[PDB]
Amino acid sequence: ERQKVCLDIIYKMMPKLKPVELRELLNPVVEFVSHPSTTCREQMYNILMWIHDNYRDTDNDSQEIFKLAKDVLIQGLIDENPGLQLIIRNFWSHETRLPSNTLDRLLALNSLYSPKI
Repeated sequence: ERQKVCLDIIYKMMPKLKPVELRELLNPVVEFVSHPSTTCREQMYNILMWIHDNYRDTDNDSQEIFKLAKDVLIQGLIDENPGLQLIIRNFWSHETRLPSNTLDRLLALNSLYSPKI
């Protein structure tokens, strides 16, 4: 319950924050991947897509935050919950996340990789 309410707080508050604070804020947030609750993982994923869409566009630290966000998102591609798998597939299959052109989609996903996945 604390995890859920804290993540809801983060979801309602991030646009007010700045990348300098967001760095240190997110540094422990990503720890809750593989947490024993699909709810918290889903909420932090919502955080992650919010950041990624708001940071896929420049300051070096913001670039580092956005890189960490995309990295953990790639780590989030593997889900024990099939619903999380479906929602992450819906997210990544989107045009902004993946170019509609098959050639361009292939070129984009080349960068997408994790040694864990």
